[PDB]
Amino acid sequence: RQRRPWEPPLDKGTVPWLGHAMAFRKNMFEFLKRMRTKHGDVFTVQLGGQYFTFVMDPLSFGSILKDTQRKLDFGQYAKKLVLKVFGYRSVQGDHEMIHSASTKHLRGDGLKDLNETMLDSLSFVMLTSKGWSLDASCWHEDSLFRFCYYILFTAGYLSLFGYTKDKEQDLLQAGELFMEFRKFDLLFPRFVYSLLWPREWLEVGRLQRLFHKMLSVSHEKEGISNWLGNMLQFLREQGVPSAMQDKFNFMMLWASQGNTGPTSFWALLYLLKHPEAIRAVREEATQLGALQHTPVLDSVVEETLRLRAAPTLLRLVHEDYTLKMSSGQEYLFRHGDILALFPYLSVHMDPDIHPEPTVFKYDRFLNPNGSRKVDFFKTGKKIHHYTMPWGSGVSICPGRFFALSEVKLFILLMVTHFDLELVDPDTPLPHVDPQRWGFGTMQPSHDVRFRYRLH
Ligand code: HEM
Ligand SMILES: Clc1ccc([C@@H](Cn2ccnc2)OCc2ccsc2Cl)c(Cl)c1
Ligand SMILES: [K+]
Repeated sequence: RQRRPWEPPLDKGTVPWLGHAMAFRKNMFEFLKRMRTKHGDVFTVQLGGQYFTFVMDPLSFGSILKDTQRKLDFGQYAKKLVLKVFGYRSVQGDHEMIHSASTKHLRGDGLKDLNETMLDSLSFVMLTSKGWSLDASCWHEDSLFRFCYYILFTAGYLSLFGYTKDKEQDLLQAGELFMEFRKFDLLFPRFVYSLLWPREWLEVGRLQRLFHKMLSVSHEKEGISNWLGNMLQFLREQGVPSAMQDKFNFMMLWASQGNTGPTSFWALLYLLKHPEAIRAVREEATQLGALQHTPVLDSVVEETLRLRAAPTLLRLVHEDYTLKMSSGQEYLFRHGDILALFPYLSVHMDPDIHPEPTVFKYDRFLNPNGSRKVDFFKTGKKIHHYTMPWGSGVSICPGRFFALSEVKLFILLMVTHFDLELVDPDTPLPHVDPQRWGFGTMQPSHDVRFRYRLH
């Protein structure tokens, strides 16, 4: 590839025939930081087979996301990724099925019917696996990350993929599945990057075949979410075999449980590390369908996602795309190239939009009167895209409302019915594990111990 004057700069790396794959996969966040300062806001690099063009100017996010014409497509790239990782082969129309099923059953009425079960399942799991002793004041030490993740995963799994007659048995396997899910989740970025030791490729194979069987469409379950059954109806109706339906189910299990848990971890952890904040939500909590009446919690969860939701927004260009920068410069993107945004660096951590951006400020999105603050600026200019945990366009997360009910209910239940303390409130928060930069909600570099007991 030879660059044309009208294209953005093309950086081939100091050592050519190697590129930036090594520095990119190691710490994507730091790699893009260096590139922004070196080439400015728009630059192109080769990763894997593809050529990627990054746009770091938040002001230009406007036209790109409102793809007025038909030029950018998220699904053409995503289907390649899920094929490698889950072996699911996209069929004509499944992209629209998912969104229809989601708008219909993960929003409005579908969502409240579902939220009622999620609450039921989250209460049952907390109580049953709580841990007990003959002494009623006994503290119980656990690991906060594994704790939150196991809770959201079990309740999420049972609310979506169905429960059975024996509700204790459900929990037991749900926990057994969790352990194996966590093993798959941990290898996932390196799987996407093919940076696995030969033994690890086998583990990913075993985990695949394992979930395929547990979630198999032949396997007695009652009351599965309308979201899932609606989607399998489409698949069976288009002649999708059952084996491929099993691969579909595993992909949706990972999609629906992959971030909700880790996001709960950071929120509760930020709340424990800021007495100011945990009291505001506890008090809001004390005083059914009240999830829409928690402005304080709402802002605690936006701020958490601002600090720990670091996805990449990828679009394949299938017709030559022309981007005009606020500056006054035009840039041409070739069809076949991957358009990429990293709103974490461009938006979340921009000090002009969010002063002291690396600081958890539970009230960051609250107006002095407690109303919702939706007015943010970069040097006088209004930024409609001030937080971007879900993305935008026709590919914005169709489960973001469920995820939010999921996380909000967990927090409320925890801060209400439990005494919480960090084993070591003096040590610094774990930093993001850099190997997952760009894949959704970040995960801690190391777990933190915490103790809990009832009131
Ligand atoms: C904190 C939790 C979550 C976060 C941070 C998150 C974030 C995201 C992001 C950034 C995207 C890509 C947006 C884009 O490319 O424009 C996405 C897409 C998607 N999300 Fe989520 N998500 C979460 C939870 C969930 C849940 C619970 C589900 C299902 C129940 C789900 C299902 C999906 C699906 C199927 C897509 C595919 C995009 C498409 O429809 O083309 N996500 N999510
Ligand atoms: Cl089926 C599916 C739907 C969305 C995704 C999101 C992550 N996610 C998962 C669940 N909710 C959000 O992918 C973002 C992303 C990061 C690097 S490449 C790439 Cl795509 C995936 Cl991985 C599979
Ligand atoms: K898809």
